Amino acid sequence: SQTVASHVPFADLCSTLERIQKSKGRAEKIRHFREFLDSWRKFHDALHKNHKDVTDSFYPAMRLILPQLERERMAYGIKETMLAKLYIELLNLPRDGKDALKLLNYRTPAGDFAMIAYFVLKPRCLQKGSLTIQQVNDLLDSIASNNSAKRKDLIKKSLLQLITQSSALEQKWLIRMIIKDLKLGVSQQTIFSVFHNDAAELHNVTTDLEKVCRQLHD
Repeated sequence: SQTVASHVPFADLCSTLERIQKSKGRAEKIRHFREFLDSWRKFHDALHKNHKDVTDSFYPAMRLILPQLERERMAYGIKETMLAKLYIELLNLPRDGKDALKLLNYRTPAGDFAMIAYFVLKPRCLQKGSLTIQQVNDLLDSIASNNSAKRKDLIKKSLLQLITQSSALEQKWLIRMIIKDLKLGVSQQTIFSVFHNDAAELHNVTTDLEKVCRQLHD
């Protein structure tokens, strides 16, 4: 294809986020996030060596890592109650049953909704993962668009297209990307710091003495 995100599976990002949040202390979280950046540039290089000059923009992933900074999309219009209904009827859950009961309780304490839905969604599985980062971004684009058109029908439709092709883990992190709080235990400007420091460290500014002369002279 034409972008790196079209080839990176959403399961890679969800994996990185899962071990980031599971990691204690910042060293490990930064280390996993950096593992994801290195995997990203690795995909870029593989695509180049298969004669696919793609862009290496990290924005398709950064918009999912920092959803509260999402600004090209509009509001999804998805509240936690909506997803509660969606998952009750999707898995044919009995109303007033144990799992649905847990789903309707709106405890806002890091035991958020996404962990509840993931707890119910771990026993009953799904065909692992099949979507890439770009396809997830396209479906979220569609949810924000349908919401901008005041079309809850199509919001539930696109959301179901996301859910039926995402593993339980992928849905756990998808919910957090919709609600716009990932609970990673790492700060936004820490992610920005590692993102800039990575590129800066790996850049190796090759000394160019003539260039340097023209620089200090002006």
